[PDB]
Amino acid sequence: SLGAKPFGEKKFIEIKGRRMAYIDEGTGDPILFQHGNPTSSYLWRNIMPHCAGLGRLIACDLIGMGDSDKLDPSGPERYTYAEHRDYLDALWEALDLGDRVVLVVHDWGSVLGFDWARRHRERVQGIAYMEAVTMPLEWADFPEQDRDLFQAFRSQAGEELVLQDNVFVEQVLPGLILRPLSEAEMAAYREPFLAAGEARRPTLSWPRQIPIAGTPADVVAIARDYAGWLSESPIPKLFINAEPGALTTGRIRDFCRTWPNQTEITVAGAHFIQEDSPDEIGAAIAAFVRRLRP
Ligand SMILES: [Ca+2]
Ligand SMILES: [Cl-]
Ligand SMILES: [Cl-]
Repeated sequence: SLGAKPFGEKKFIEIKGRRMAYIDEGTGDPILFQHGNPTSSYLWRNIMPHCAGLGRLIACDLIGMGDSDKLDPSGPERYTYAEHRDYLDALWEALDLGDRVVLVVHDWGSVLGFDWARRHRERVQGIAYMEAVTMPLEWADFPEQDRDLFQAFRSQAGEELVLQDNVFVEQVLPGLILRPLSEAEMAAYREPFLAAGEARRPTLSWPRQIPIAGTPADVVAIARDYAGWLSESPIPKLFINAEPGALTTGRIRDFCRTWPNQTEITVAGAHFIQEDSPDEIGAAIAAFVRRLRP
């Protein structure tokens, strides 16, 4: 069902001298849910219950997000993809995930997750993905309505929009969900970002890291790498397509639809489709996992 209640209890672990928060419920092989910008583990709260008893249900808060510590000192050079990956790699190592992991990814969680999967292919039992960066992007991949704003994030105007005015949390997020969010839902999304300034840095550093039109070169290469790999990997995949969708449409959906050993369903949603179709998404992931774990 829907609802504003978080799933399970937030746990904390020290990683590289910082505290990171995560959900870890149940026993067995992990089903690892990874949020992106500007969300947290909370994004998965109505989806994870569908996987009850099918494995160890894990959802991590990226550094500087959710209940994870902020980086100190924060600035325009902090919260790059490389920095997030260092923290997330270390967190996933510390969680003792074993060698039959199911990944469930979205947004930046998909860049992180696809990259991790490429680097740890022997430990990956299945990949479920939605509204994901399937390959390096181009401006024409962005819906016409969102293109200008993301361009503005990647300019000097970004600090005012995001650090001062919290545009990613307050405008982009609700603007890419079809149903109206409740007071409690927006309160949960707002919470890590209540204060103006550096507290909000992760939500600006992220759009500045998106691999678009060849920049930044490091993230482009990482996505080119996992794009080639995923297009050839026989690892079972679940592609949750969205209507109207937002990111994973047109060219980049044409591309991910070439990936082998892949099941597809379509659900209602724009970008943050977890808020529109959590039961359809959860049911599909649960069925995928059941087939992977007979
Ligand atoms: Ca909306
Ligand atoms: Cl095992
Ligand atoms: Cl972003």
